[PDB]
Amino acid sequence: AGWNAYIDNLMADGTCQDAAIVGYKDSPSVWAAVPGKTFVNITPAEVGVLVGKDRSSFYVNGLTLGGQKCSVIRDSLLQDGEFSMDLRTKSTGGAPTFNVTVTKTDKTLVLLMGKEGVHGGLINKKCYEMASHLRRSQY
Repeated sequence: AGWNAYIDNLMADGTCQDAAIVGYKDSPSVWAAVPGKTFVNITPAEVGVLVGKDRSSFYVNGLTLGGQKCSVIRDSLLQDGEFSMDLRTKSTGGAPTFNVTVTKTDKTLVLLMGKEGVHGGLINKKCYEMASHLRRSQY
């Protein structure tokens, strides 16, 4: 229970603008997310591509999250030991882009979006440590 406690901890810092806990087994569904941002609008279809079997279109054509186009920098989502994916939002005309980290647990996908100017490595680190925390409650 209490999936918002993980959202709140993730947000307490101020360095992040969006977070969400999405279950991807059988019928994907967002379990917790920041209201009004963009992860709260992820769809089972997108979740399907994330955990998906076809990963070639990644480095080259990207993917989306809550309808927001993204680019893939690293994908160790299914690879063990890491279980995380690092993306960068896709912007045009010099708009600021953001670092996103997706981390996979036993039952969920933990997603995190940083604010302008926050290193990825920091978004990754916090996402990874939150998924590690969850895997312990076997979730």
